[PDB]
Amino acid sequence: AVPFVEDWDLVQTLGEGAYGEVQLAVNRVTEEAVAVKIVDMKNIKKEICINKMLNHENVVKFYGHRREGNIQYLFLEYCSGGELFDRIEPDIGMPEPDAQRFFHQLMAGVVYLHGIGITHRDIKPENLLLDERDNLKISDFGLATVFRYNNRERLLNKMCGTLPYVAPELLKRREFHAEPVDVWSCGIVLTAMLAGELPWDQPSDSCQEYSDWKEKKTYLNPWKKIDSAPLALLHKILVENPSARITIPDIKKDRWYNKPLKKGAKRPRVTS
Ligand SMILES: NCCNC(=O)c1cncc(-c2cnc(Nc3cc(N4CCOCC4)ccn3)s2)c1
Repeated sequence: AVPFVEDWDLVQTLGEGAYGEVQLAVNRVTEEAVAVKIVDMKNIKKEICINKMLNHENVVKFYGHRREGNIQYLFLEYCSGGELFDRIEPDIGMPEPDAQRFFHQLMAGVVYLHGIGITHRDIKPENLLLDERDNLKISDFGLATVFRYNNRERLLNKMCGTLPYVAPELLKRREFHAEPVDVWSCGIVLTAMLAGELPWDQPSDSCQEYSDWKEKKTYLNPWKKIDSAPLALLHKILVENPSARITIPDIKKDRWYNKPLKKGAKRPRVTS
């Protein structure tokens, strides 16, 4: 009923790539911010379909979409804190309490997705967004797929993801379970947060850094920068055999996962 409420000004480029572009949109009337993903169809149907299923505090909300010929406009939750990628200091990482809080939020989002039978397939710091309160939100379902339907699991076979984050089974096996692949990429994200370095270009025996890890050479980088408690968790996540790999219910029982480290948000206080 209120005129101009449907008008959005595209004010800043959030991202640009092969997929198209992401723009920060500001409502003409309310000044509400949304991210608008603009896809040049000249995959998107699957992304919209998957987005319509999502409703979780650690998953970028989907508001709807509009088609204007060969161009689709996806109205998505705007995350003002940007990418988790930019919170990782190169060769350092970030404070262990911050990494633990982000890891708890990432596990919350992943448990949710797996619970509704969705696998993200490209978990990495570039796709993990932060809102105004530094809450982590999983974004970009362009590579996502349904791995469970009608309570029946579908084994995956497509090569999807980003090499440094990809699980070794995706490189060595024709078929693989979806869930351990997302668990592995979360372990690589945790490594990046705690060491500000990726451990290997890819999880192959031909890759020295990977062979060194399997040989337990933790006196080497990035492992030497990581405390024994999170390192013990990484030893359980970064397991080559996906059947032996720790599951999320067990990650929630891990000693480091449950270790008190982080104080709550900076609340206003006065003395006397
Ligand atoms: N993953 C690549 C394609 N993107 C998506 O699919 C995709 C899918 N769903 C949602 C989104 C976004 C939502 N909020 C965002 N905020 C944001 C803030 C930035 N900041 C840096 C510049 O100043 C402003 C804050 C920088 C970059 N992004 S991106 C993107």
